[PDB]
Amino acid sequence: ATFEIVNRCSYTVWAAASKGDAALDAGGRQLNSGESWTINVEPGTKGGKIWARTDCYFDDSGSGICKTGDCGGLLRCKRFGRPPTTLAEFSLNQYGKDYIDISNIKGFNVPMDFSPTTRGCRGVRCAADIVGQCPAKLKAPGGGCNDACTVFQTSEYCCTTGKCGPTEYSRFFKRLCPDAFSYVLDKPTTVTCPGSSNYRVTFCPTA
Repeated sequence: ATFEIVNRCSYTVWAAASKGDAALDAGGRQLNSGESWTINVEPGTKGGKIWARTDCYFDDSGSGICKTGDCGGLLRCKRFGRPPTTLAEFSLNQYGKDYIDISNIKGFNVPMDFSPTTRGCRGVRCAADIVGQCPAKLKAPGGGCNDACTVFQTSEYCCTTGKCGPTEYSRFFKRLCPDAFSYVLDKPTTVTCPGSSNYRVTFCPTA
């Protein structure tokens, strides 16, 4: 499957694509404002994620640091990124279907639209000003709005036992972005697409 990753933000982001134990395609790239990066993701990939990283420095070997979404200091991510990260999540070719979502379970850094470019399903978006409205206790100094599990490390926020309810903090994310996951047991906002669909991920879609 093809994913076209587009930075419509006025600022540079460093896109990342991983399935947690391996890079997808090259794993990461700088995207200046307006730039597009097309990657190929192998059919059957389960548990892939795409995210943006902000305020990065990398040396000529591809090592450095980002203030949001850092994946172990690498430009080309093999692992998932440090919160806060708005996440585009997908599993492809699962018994003939693709499944996609946006998640705020690991916080929010950059607004995002995640849409198919082929027929048969709808896209999802989270584009509200979550960082500007972020509760004081969740604000990340490096930028972004952390989830409550990252900040407080309780079984209720992290859903450690598989039982948890919505919280004041999850409701904050859900009010601003109803079509993204706000906690682990949120009513699913997953979209089912035909197997082998193609997609576009757009950062700052309303910019």
